[PDB]
Amino acid sequence: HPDISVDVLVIGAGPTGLGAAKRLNQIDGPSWMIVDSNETPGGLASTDVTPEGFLYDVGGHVIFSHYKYFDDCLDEALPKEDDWYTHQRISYVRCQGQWVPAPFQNNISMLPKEEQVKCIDGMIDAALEARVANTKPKTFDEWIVRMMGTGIADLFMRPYNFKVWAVPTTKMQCAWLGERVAAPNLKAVTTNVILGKTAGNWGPNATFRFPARGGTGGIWIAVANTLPKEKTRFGEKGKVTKVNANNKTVTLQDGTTIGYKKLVSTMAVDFLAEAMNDQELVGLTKQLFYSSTHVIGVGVRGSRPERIGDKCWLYFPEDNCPFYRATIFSNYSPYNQPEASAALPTMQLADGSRPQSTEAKEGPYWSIMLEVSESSMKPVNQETILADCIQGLVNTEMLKPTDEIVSTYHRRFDHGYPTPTLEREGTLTQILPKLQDKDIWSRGRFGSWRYEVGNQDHSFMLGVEAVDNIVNGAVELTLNYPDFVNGRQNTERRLVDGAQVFAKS
Amino acid sequence: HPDISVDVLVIGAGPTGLGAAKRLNQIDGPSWMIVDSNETPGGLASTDVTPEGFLYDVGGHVIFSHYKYFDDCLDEALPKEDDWYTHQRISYVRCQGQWVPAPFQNNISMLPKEEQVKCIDGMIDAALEARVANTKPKTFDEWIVRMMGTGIADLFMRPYNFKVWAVPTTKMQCAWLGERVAAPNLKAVTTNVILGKTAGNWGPNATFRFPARGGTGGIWIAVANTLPKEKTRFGEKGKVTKVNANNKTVTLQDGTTIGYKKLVSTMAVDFLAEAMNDQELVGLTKQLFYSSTHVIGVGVRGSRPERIGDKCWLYFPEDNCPFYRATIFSNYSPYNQPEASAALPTMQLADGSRPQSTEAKEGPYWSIMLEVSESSMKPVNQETILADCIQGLVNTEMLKPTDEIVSTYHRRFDHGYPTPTLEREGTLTQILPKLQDKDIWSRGRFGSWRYEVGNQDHSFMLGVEAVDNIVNGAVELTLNYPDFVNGRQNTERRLVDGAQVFAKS
Amino acid sequence: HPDISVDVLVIGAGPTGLGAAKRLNQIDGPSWMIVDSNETPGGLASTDVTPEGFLYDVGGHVIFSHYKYFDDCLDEALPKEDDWYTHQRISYVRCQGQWVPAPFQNNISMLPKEEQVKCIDGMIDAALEARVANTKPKTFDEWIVRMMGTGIADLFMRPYNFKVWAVPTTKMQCAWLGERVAAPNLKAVTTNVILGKTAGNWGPNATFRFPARGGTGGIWIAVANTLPKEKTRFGEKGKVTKVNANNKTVTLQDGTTIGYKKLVSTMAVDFLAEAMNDQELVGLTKQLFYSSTHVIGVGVRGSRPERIGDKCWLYFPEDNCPFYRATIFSNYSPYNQPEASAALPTMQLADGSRPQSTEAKEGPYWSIMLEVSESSMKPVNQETILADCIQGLVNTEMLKPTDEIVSTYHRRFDHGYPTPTLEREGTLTQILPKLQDKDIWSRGRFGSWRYEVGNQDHSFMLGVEAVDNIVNGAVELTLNYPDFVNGRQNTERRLVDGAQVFAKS
Amino acid sequence: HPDISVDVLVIGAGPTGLGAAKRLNQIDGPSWMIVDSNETPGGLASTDVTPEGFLYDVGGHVIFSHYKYFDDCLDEALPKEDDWYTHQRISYVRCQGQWVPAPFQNNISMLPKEEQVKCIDGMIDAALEARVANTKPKTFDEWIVRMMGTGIADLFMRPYNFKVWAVPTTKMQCAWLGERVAAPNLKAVTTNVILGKTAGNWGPNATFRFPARGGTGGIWIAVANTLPKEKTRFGEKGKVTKVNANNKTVTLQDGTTIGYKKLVSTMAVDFLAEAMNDQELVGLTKQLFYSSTHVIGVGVRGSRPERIGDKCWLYFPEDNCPFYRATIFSNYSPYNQPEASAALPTMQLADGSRPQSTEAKEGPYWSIMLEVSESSMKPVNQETILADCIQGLVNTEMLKPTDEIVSTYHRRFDHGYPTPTLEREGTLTQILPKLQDKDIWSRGRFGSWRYEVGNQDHSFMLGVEAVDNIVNGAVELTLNYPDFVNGRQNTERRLVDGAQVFAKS
Repeated sequence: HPDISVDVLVIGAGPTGLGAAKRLNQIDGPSWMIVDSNETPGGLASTDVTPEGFLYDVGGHVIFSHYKYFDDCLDEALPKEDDWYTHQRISYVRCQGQWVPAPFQNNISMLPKEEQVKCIDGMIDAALEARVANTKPKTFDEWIVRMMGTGIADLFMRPYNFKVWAVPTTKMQCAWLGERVAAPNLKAVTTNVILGKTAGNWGPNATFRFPARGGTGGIWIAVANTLPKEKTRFGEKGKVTKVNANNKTVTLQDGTTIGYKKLVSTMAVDFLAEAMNDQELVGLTKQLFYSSTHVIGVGVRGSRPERIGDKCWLYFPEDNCPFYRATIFSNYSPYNQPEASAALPTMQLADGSRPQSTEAKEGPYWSIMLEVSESSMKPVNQETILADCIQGLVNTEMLKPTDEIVSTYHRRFDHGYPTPTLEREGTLTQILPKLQDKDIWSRGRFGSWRYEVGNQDHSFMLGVEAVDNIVNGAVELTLNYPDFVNGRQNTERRLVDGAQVFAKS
Repeated sequence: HPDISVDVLVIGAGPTGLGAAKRLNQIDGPSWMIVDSNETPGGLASTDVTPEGFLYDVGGHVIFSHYKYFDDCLDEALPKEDDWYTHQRISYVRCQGQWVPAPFQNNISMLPKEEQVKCIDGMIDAALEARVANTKPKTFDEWIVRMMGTGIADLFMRPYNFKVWAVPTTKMQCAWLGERVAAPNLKAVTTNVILGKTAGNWGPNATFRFPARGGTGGIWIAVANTLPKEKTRFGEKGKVTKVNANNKTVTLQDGTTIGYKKLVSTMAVDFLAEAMNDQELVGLTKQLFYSSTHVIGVGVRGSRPERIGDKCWLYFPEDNCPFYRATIFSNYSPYNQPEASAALPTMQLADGSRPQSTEAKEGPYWSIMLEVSESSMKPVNQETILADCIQGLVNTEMLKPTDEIVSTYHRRFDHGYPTPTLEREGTLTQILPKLQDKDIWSRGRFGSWRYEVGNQDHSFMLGVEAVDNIVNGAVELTLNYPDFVNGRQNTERRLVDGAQVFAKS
Repeated sequence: HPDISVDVLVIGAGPTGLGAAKRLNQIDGPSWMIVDSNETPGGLASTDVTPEGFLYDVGGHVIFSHYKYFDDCLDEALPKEDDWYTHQRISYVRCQGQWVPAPFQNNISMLPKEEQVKCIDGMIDAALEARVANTKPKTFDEWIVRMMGTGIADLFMRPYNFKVWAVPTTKMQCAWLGERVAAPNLKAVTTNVILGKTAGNWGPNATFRFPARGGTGGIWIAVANTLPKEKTRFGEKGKVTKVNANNKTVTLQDGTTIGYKKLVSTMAVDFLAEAMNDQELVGLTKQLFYSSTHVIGVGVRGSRPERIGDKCWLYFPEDNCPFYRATIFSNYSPYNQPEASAALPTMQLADGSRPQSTEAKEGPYWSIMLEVSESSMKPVNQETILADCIQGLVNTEMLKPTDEIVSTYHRRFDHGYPTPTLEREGTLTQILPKLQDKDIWSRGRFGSWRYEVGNQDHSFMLGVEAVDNIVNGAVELTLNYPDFVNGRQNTERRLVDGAQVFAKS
Repeated sequence: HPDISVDVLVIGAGPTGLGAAKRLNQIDGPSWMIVDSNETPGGLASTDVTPEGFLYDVGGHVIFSHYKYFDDCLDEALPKEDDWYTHQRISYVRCQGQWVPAPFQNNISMLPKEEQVKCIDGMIDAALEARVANTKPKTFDEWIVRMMGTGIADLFMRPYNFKVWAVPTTKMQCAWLGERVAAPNLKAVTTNVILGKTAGNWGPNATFRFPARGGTGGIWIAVANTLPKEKTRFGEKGKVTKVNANNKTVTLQDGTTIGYKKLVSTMAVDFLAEAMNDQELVGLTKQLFYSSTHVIGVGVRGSRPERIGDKCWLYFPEDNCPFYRATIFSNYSPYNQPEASAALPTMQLADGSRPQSTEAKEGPYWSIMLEVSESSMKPVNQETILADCIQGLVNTEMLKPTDEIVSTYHRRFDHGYPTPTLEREGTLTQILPKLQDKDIWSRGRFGSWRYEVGNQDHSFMLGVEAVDNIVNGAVELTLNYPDFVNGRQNTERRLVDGAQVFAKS
């Protein structure tokens, strides 16, 4: 008999786990418990801070919510107006010395006229081809060229996506992009070229909110805090080392054993196969493919430069910098960096030179957060990547050579992106149902490995819906039909459902 | 204060309401009650019997289930193996002296060769058009022609559907037919013609089950019996006469008032609007179109004739009979008609003449169930429709002139089919959200008026899902996404969910 | 017995008749003779002159030759280098205040951007339709819209062609435009728009040559002069009044009768039918359609204005002027108008004012030649057309209100354009075979009525090939296969053939 | 000074050369002369006879005339109605034990039904592809598959054309086949399959006429006989051994020298180059490809078998016989073989064995003419080809094993077919202009090497038109525009033209 017995055990306290925990707590029927090897919940949606006081998320994290349930839990966790800052979704592509507003193809009027000719000719070919197309594209690359034409594909989406996924576009599937037909909007693109028009895809109704304090990690600390503490085990005491699927028993690192009836596992599924000592499953999970994420943070002295402005996140297809995305993290919250009165010496200049004195000077400060991908097809020299990033900041005119850097941050995250390879679905259909038949719900960004439902809201809801399937026989819609949940407003499920209203009478 | 108060009131004890009640009963959370004006549950899924002992459903009723929950409840209600009979899904189209196996287009090799040429030529046009098509069809009629070509369309789907819907095919929408591309399988059709194939689309795979006793109606009597009797109110005592939406009160025939927090109404939504005395809603519901259904039943003396055989249901596009569909109802169960030793006189011969004797003679007996549609665009003379049907049976060679008729049956059902008109959705998206804002879930064949989710299993699950929305925040998939639920096996929701397992432990 | 007898008689000494005569003269086999009612040869390729010394062709006459034979005869007739002036084929379309270089669609960057957007959208539509086209266009109008798209059609080719043909574009055939597929060059059009580029379809190798003296009329006087004078009969003495097909006898106005074995008739085929007193042919030829041509000339004082420059001919789609084409005839040769020392009084200003002084002043002078069409669907007020043309010159900014007009010219030509109506070929293929059966070769712009082989070189060769068919059994390729002769340089037939070389030896 | 001087010299007295002779003789202008190394005119359109009295053409020779001029000369040469026999153009394809009427694809209803399905499926693919096609086929093979689909292509046109051309379909061009669109008549082909119908492409108005005596060779002997004898030189005395193009001198084998002004050469152009000792032209003409033709004749005892009947010529796609075509030559004329009264011994039985009796016996007799091709890509065993042919006749059921063979014939013609390779035109446009520059008109089947104008009538007119170009400046239409002359009735040029009529007056 194990030390502890619950109906439903949840492994992991990132968004997916916390989602399961929240729904279990709401339903208040089956017994449950949640464990995590980290003392601080949040997983990949956590936040670090440098010794100089600059915060960094695990890369650019912008919330877009497809679900009212997710909203409910965030509102409950951070109920005050001044718990949040609201920003428009402002983004650009760096290309040929220019900041080109998203969406890229609608804004190529910024490029030289000869580039415009190349871009439109390419898209004309794609339009005429789309007119007689009667097959869906098989790879990501085919999708891109059918959607954009050669010229435009080559300027942005092809080289950008290699820098992101650390595999060639030709190696990825394309179903994960949705059911929209791969064909260009020739008229829209040429109309903006003729008119000499730029138009970004944001405005007063395209916004996001970001926590006032603690970065993205502040959300999940606050959400976890609404759970009954005696049902959590966070830290070394909550680290899973063994999963005996046949016994329905989990062993923690300190020797604690937990018997369960149903298992919701949100750790990476390759890690779960190892913890299960299941050589068949280990074999299968090793066929999955993922990339690692290097997060680089740069803290900079000065009031925000005009060239930077209200920019939120930025894309970099070109090979004059190693990162694929930059985030002006200091724009998200004034508390992502020190106040202007805080004194800090200059660590280095952007040109790499190490400055005159050790004099601590005042602010204000601003902050850049960068992401570089790594995989077996794309190695990264960890010793030089910080310096290479900083030079990239100078090449892209984000920093002047003389800009003063007062803090740096670098951290490698092993599992960063679950890759939509051609082989992904074939491998998953061999893994997830096998786990299912042992009463294991493996779910999450790496729990079920599907990037298209891999955001904080998706993840949270994969946990919520797993519980709902376990308890109420609900359909796991986010897991099995990403196009369905991404194409609608999911308003039906709330943090207070009729069941709780009726019961409280 | 009302005579009775419940959390959830269900109006109607046809399949939809019984679905709602079964789910309420399983959850055993909020209090509830179900009412019906009829002492016998079942609605349009009920069964009548003639004084001579011939059973008739409300037209041809064949169950194809898309849901495990539905199967669960049927198994619970009729658990013995000999509660059911299994049959292959055998259907034909009557065309030009021929019984043509479904699907019609795959079996036109039974038609004269000159007409096969016309058909194939037409379908060749349709295939060539579909290759360059860049729009969806807008009407039922365009869908038919794109799928079949002109010639095949003119032989079956066009004239048949007018005889069913009692509106032209040009006046209906086609979204209700699902998302498959409107395009011909030219190779399948020509292959069968060239090979002279007459192959029906049924086998050991394609089966249905039918109750051993009581007709389709026996299913719903059995399901209803699993409900706690004291929470039911069936008969004149259960007739709703008034719905006060603003006070959330219902008033019955005898004067009983019932307060509710949430209402699930499965009566026809135009009757609901009148019962609400809501003038705006009355106006909107009068804009919905529907056809009435006449059910004619004929009991015949004799062992099953060879020409009839294992036939189950039959379509009639042609002009020599008033019915659109016939069912060999005596094939569905040997208890649908009297035993061989039962003695009955002959009422008439099929050509209308008087029998040589009025004495009672023994059987065996077989039985025919027919359907005739009625609408404002298509009157039906009640006084002659029985005789016209019987003449139809001679014209179609289902009966010889000499066949002895020992029982007849006719009944008119006012609300028969909810019509998928072009206007339907425009009207419905104004009705249902208004009822929704008053905590009224109007659901069912005429509760929500959508034929594509209008079968017994669909209806039952509309009730089930309305309750799941009310109590557990579930998405109403069957109501809002017909294509979704019809295109998959719906296995997650069971009559025993985790919720009940965990509680009983 | 008649007054004269020849093997081959040619009626008419325009380009077609002179072609017949040159070939007969070269062959020097059968006896022949040519007649015309005008003392001066040349027909519609003749030239008039005002009392003030301004020459005018019958509207814009620019030579492009498809034949080395035609070249030989022109070179023979005007053998000196200073008999000719060479120019680039410079043309523009007047549209919304602008002179738009031909071809129009390649130069719409000069229009407002909003209008460019509509043009390009229309041509995108046309390109996509062209990609799946499987039928030929049936009308001139369909051909135009399939080539340009709606927007560009409406700006130029639709309204311009009504002003030319004096019939709607929907009433004309399009086979006459040749075998090229009706499809747009979308890339060419969008490329020039994107580059803000203008580009005419002329250059150092896209030229024409014009006669130094006497205008186009000089060519045919010179050609005629190479014939044996006693085989010609020009003037009132050469006017044909009657043609007796059955006796093969022509009667002239002074009563002279001519016997022939074969007849080459280049008069308008509807005049020929009347001359034949053939009521059937009269009926048939009356079914043909043609428009009349008003030629208006304006002599202007002053050196060539900068705004005019090297412009040769000009198209006018718009409703602010009555002419469809303008020619800067003073650019074709310095001898088309008086020398600068010549003194002329000013007749009126361009705005209609009297001049300040009626004294004769010197030049230099320049000169504009205009064309206005007339038909039963488009009447022309003969009394006001000159003043209307001059007002039109101000509206289009060719003349300033102050410009001094010193000479005017107006002549109406009954048969100007033979119209490629839908009915043309149906009619012609009854007329020409009946004439052929009578040994009558009816050939020429109105002799055989096909505009696509209606230029000077075509006409000339129609007469040559008619002779060659009569004598040597040659195919009449220009007559029957316009696309053939227009699509190649016809080099085989020369003014000196092998027959004449071997003969002299 | 040479031994003889003429204006025009004609080398060769096959149909091309004789065409040039006949036209020069008609024109009666320049002096001329025609030479041939054979005493008997006709070239590849001549006829051999066996010692047993069986005639054989050089393979199947059936005349279809595109030209009135050709008809005139044939009529002149053989003016009596008993000089000719008329037959319907009856042909079949031998396929899977059956004689299938031409055209093959309209008659596949004769094949097994499963095979018909495969044929129709293939042609459906081809129809759907043709509907969106916007490129022209580049190879013979590509053309075939687009016209017929894969199934039908593999049954006949692909294997047949390899047996004919002795090169793969993938290595030949397809322009030579005309301008018709490469697309299937799906409706026609499926209609005949559905109706179970066969239909040949012959009847009362689809006939050919054949000479009563002397085989096809009798035409050209007779046509030659109408020429002035003194202007001809046929035999060893007329064999050309040297051409000196710079001297315009030809030397014959007996050392006679002829000077010319213009040369019409109808010998194979690769032989012409050698005779010119022009190393450059030799190099180029060696780039042309051609196949050799083996003619085999078999004379058979007995009246014409029922299985043979009215069959004229036959196609053999399959591997069980080496020949690609067979002609029932005894059907073309009763005088193509001995009369019944003629006594001949049996040489062998069709199974290859010795006859029972060696005694001469009577007829009647019939006769089969076979064609086998050969090239560097398809070698033929010359030593066994007769026996292999006769076994092929047994394999195809044209001959019974017991049939008695009374005469055999075999002859190899080195230059049999000028092959339409992909390279043909690139080479010819290097050859023909270079010869033209030297006043050499190289014309005819191997004179100018274009199979699409390589029949007797084409050849004859290539000679006629070359002369017409030389003397009257005519366009060489047959040479340069095969589609033009083949797509019309060429009626303008007659054996008596206007020139001769007017001269006789």
